[PDB]
Amino acid sequence: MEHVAFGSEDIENTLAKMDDGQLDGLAFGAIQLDGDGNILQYNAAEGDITGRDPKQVIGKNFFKDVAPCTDSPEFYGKFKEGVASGNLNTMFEYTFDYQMTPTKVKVHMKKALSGDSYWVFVKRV
Ligand SMILES: *C(=O)/C=C/c1ccc(O)cc1
Ligand SMILES: [Cl-]
Ligand SMILES: [Cl-]
Ligand SMILES: [Cl-]
Repeated sequence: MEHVAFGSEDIENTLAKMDDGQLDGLAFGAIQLDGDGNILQYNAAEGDITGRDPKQVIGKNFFKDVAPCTDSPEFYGKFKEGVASGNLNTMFEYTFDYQMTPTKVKVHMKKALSGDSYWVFVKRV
C-alpha cells in the first residue's frame, strides 16, 4: 500500500513520482488522461471497481470508447472546461453504469503536475 489519502491537497505532487507499479498500490482508483481524454495510466484499484483490465484500456479514449456514461455536461463537460482553462480541481459523486452493475462513486478530477495530463481519482461511496 502507498499511503496517500483520496482528496489530499497536494496529491498531484505525491503521484508525480510513481511508476505504474506504485500507482497499483493506491487505496483508490487512479486514471491519468491526456488533454483529449486518452488513457495514459490506469491502476489496479480502478479495475477492481469497474471490471476493466488496466492493461487493455491504456490508449483508448475514456469519454468515447470506455466510459460513454461520463460523456455528459456533468462529467466530460467539466473535464473539457478544465483542459481549456488549464486548471481543474473538482470533486463530485457519480454512477458508473455502462456494461456493469450500476456503481455509485466519488470522483476527483485534478490537473496533473506534468504539462498536458489530468488525474481522475475514484472511490466507492
Ligand atoms: C460509464 O460509462 C462509466 C464507465 C467507466 C468508468 C470508469 C472506468 O474506470 C471504466 C469505465
Ligand atoms: Cl472523501
Ligand atoms: Cl505527473
Ligand atoms: Cl477490459
